[PDB]
Amino acid sequence: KKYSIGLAIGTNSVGWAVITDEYKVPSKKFKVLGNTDRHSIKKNLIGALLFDSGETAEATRLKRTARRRYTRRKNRILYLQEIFSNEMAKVDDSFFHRLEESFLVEEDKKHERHPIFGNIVDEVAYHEKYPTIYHLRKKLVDSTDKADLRLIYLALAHMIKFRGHFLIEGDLNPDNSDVDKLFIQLVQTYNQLFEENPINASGVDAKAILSARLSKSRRLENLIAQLPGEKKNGLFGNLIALSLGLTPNFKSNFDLAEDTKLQLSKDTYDDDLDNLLAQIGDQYADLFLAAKNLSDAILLSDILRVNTEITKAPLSASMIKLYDEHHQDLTLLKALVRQQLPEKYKEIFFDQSKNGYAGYIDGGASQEEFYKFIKPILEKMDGTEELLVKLNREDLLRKQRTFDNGIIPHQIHLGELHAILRRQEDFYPFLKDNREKIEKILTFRIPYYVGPLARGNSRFAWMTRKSEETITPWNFEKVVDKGASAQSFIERMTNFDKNLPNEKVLPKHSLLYEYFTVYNELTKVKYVTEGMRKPAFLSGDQKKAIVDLLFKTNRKVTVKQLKEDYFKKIEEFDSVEISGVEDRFNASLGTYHDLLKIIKDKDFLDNEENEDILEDIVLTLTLFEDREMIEERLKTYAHLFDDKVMKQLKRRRYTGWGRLSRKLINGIRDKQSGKTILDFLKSDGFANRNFIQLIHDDSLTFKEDIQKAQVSSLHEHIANLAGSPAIKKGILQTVKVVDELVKVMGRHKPENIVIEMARQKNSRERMKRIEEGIKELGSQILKEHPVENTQLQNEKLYLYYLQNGRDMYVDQELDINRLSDYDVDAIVPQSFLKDDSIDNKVLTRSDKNRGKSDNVPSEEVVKKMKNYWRQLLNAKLITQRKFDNLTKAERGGLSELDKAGFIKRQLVETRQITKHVAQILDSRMNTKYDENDKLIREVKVITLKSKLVSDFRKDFQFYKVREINNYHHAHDAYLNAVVGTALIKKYPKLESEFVYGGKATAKYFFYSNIMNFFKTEIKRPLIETNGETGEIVWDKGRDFATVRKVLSMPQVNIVKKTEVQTGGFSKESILPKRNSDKLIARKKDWDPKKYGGFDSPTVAYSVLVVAKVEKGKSKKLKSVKELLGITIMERSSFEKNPIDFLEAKGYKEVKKDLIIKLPKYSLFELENGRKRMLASAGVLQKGNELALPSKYVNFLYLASHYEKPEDNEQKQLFVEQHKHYLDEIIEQISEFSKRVILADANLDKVLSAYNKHRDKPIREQAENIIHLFTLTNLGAPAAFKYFDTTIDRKRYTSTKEVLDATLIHQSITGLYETRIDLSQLGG
RNA sequence: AUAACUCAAUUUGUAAAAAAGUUUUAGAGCUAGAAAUAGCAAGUUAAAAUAAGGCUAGUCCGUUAUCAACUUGAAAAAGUG
DNA sequence: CAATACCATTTTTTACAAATTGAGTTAT
DNA sequence: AAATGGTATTG
Repeated sequence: KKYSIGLAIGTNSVGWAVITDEYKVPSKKFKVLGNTDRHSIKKNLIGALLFDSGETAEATRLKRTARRRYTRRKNRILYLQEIFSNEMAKVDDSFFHRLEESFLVEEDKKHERHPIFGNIVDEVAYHEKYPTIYHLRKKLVDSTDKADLRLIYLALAHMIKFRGHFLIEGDLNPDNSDVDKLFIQLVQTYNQLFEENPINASGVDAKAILSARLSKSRRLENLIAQLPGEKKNGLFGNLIALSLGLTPNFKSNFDLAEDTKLQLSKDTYDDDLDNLLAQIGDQYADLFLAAKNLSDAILLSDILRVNTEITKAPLSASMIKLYDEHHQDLTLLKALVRQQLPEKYKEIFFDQSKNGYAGYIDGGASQEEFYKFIKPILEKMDGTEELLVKLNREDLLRKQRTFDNGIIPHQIHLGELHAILRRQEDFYPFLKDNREKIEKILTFRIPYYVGPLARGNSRFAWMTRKSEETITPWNFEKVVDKGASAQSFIERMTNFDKNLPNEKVLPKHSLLYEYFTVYNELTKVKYVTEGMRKPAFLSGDQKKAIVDLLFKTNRKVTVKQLKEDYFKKIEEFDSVEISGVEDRFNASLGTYHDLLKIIKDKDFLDNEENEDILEDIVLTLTLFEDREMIEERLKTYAHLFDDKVMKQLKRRRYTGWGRLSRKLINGIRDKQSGKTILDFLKSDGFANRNFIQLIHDDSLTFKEDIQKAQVSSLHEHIANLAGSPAIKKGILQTVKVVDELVKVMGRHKPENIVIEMARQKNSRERMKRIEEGIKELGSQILKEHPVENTQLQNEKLYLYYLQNGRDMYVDQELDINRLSDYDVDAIVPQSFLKDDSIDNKVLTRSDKNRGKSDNVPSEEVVKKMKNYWRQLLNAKLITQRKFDNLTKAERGGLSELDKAGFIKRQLVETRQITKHVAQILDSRMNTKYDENDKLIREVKVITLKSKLVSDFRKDFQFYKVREINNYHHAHDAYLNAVVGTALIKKYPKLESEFVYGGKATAKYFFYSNIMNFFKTEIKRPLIETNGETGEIVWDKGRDFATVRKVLSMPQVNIVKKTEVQTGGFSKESILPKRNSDKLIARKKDWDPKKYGGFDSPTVAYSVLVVAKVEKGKSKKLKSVKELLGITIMERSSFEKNPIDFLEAKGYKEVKKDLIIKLPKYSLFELENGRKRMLASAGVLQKGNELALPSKYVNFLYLASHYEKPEDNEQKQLFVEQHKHYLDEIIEQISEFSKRVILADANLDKVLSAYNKHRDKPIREQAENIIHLFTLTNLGAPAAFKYFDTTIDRKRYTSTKEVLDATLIHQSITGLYETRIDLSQLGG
């Protein structure tokens, strides 16, 4: 009867195995359904499910969000055309019709092909008069002359259409009138205070140097160069840093506590300056007044590059300069190339294919790809003197529309938009009467806290309407309830009190929430002086004066402060030792301080009779981020407060939510005492009970009242876990294999389920962290050893850069060409912890400079190096986590208790996800209750870490070569079943730690050697028993034997999950027109032979048609049987009317009741047990698994790594003994590949390659056999090298063979099969 | 194994915005030549599209999750060896 | 037909909630 | 960011 289940949960596989008492995996006979002459079959009960990874929702979200951007922009232009409609009709009554149809070829147009003026003469004139839209924008803001309404419309729409960013708050004037003189206010203002060291400002080029071709950061160097006697990381260089945008550590300058860096563009600034002027005197905020005064003019000096005075359109103006420069520079290049390099000319100005000018303009070639091409050419030429300097500044042959217009803020565009409207309203009454409407089209933007402006049909939407009626930029305030919405943007995402679940958690920053937080910490602090028997609790009256005096005076109260400023100065205990708070209090009344600073009244804060209000001010400050919406919900408390203080309060924003409600903390009462949880926290006699205590104390009513308030699908339940969708698929799927396994085993539940789980992109992150770290350190190491951002994947190199080219342990400089000669020491060593992240890795010359292997780095090191570790800590070149580990010896080091914990954790799974799995399964298997009404545990769910079985394999030579076939997942699921059951059969003490439901040295010893009852020598006999019960746990002579024979089994149930494909319709590339029945219409009317489209759709699923097709002039019907791929785009109509779809496709008399859905991976058996999986309507995949014998597996293992004590003779010799296992392994690929692969050319190439490399080492030949298994791997064909010969993939490019094959429909285990012969369907 | 707090790092989900890219058209190409073709002149800008589309008609929705077969269900999901 | 080869939309900002891992304090 | 099905070209 009795059996167990093993599972191995991955992202692309669940391995499963069924085992019985003797660790044997049984075999059974299962029915075989459908129409073959096979009615049944034998199956070993070991297998795996394979699947393509499930995916994150992000891609889908990003496309959705852009979709909405598109439909909104379209409506901006529509809002504008509607305003223009009635007056544009009088000037030219088809203008908007022939913008709408500009894209159509001349023969699909209703109107004249010339869009603006609807005739050629006037259109040619327009373009030579205004080469760029920028020429026209400028003209229309500067000229006073009445303008063509069409030329007005075009300037407004292009400002409204490409309208720049919403990242600066509020209004904006261009003042670059005095970058010369705004700077020269700063130097007399600083030269008034620092009269000792007066900066020699002759104002030599303040205008130029800040605001030059090259960067901001660089240009500071170039000003402090033309000022003599001045550190650039010094007070005048610090002010100028800020004036640009860079942040300086500013600490040095004034002798202060912490690194103090501002950016004058952050909103954080207003307040942050005053944090510093509180130190140095409000008598030097005129050094940060003359700072903004130049910071204004310089903000925009990278875009705008025209002295504004001479234009109100400095953006369009600059653009015109880029053009004019582009014209003058090009005409020069065209002279030079023709006097100096005539041969090349053609290539550079005609041949698009190459990245010359033609390639830049009419080819597909980047501003960058261009520059690269012609740097070679420009300098093999004595004329490019001033023209090559332009290339390096990136100022050469610039377009106006480019990657770097990212920076233009919407206010700039609004500047010119507003200007034009001021001009032409003087002549167009409707522009006067709609100036504000039109501007609101450019300006309005739905708030992130409002989301889609839906009406009952967006599962994304939360917005409320004060009124049903259409929302427009102009009626949004009056129709959207912005507060209701601003609130539910948050409330729909925030927790309910897990204890009182109809209650919403308080703001993290609520005054009440912070009170609860200290009293909980403070209630379990205890103290001692001499003359006291025991240490006592703090009392009620004691906690109050500590709260009243220290907590409401300092943000942080340090333990020093509690000792000195309390026990000495009130309690008169000159020496007091205290337990429960270790350096400073975790808890703090941060909100009491932030408020009393701004509100300025302790008598109001401390007054209990106005609590509800203060709780509604912090709720208003936490919910909302829109300083305006705050003000509106804060205005009702304007009687109670000073006007100067709403100024402060409105800005006092807060962020974060608690885990507990007001009702719990301070509403709900103990029946007896009538006292709230916070009441007990404030005073609880001599018991001083915690939060967690009061909640579990049967003498109190909290325990049962929480029991009262507590309340009550699978598919749903799994998708609500916190893990990667990729793991959440493996999760669901395993539950489904376990449900099927329980059925094959006759509804009988298992004795046990043993689960276990596994553990350019990160090349930009690293270089971005490397730059910012050194840029912060001010190190010249990237000047001295420049690096792309793709070699920093070499962990030795990356660590070298993350350590500023220094040894992490000794304070030597690290030679960057001797990383070969150097070591990567784990901080917490490998012995204790399996972390391979950079958080535990450290590059040193030798690893022995940490000191002793058997602990954290020496105290020696920790005190010598610490200073430099914090340099890297501030730099973000290490984490607080890394830094804490590195230093641990100074806080005692790795305690024998820590060490045990680290070897226990090598064996017991912590991961919260794997626990949920174990729980899901436990709660799913164990559903019955006994007479007394307690849950009967039929099934035991045992959680193992991978390391156990990985060891076990390495320890009794059950080696896995992952690349041989998909069997290893099933193998691990078996080994997890046996090692699982065997471990709790020997040690029922360990069900505590694996089943769901001097002290350190011993524990440590036990765990280190736990798995020894499998070994014979460390002494121990063949037969192993439980001491107490005397069960059998391992017939060591006979039981490994059964493991061998299970792993040697060739018939393992592999199943690839068949999957209807979903996602994007096709490749996204909008291809040019060609005559080709592959191009796909981007819109109904856009015939792609004229307009281009898409070429490369995804088949959602293939379908088997048996029908007839017309043939010849005659239309004489002929019978067809083939696959038609149904495209993702086609699918919904195919499904709507299966016939009318296929009939419209060509097919006739389509036999409706023979159509078969064949999603991707649908499996087919041909001849010789050769099988193929569908990849598409036209492409097959390798369907067979190659079942290499055990003996060859292990030989390939040991061979591949000869880099492996006295056992390395016996293991290393086996290899040289069985050199002829190679020929025998090659022959076994050949028999296989000849029978099922059918790649005649590729087998010939591997055969030759092999025979050609036979005089090479046994190691080098095993590394490369291990490559050949790609030839034979289940799945899509793929390339691989045998040594230096590549064998490109032999693909399956027709599905015709499967139409007469056997379709095999598999259950999820693959044990239940329906088999269809397609030879019996085709008429 | 669990709770609250503190700090750091991570991952998941949502909303609002921006800049390019690509596509067709418009920006009279000239001269010599029967033509092939040659010489030359030009180039930087715009419009419109950006999943086909869909009804629920919103400034909404349209790429995630879920899916052997048979029987039963709109479905979810149950039954079946 | 087979062998062969080339191709795949990209970047950027702001606002927010949750869970999880792991170094601490207090506990059931 | 591969990997692998769409696509075209060619032998």
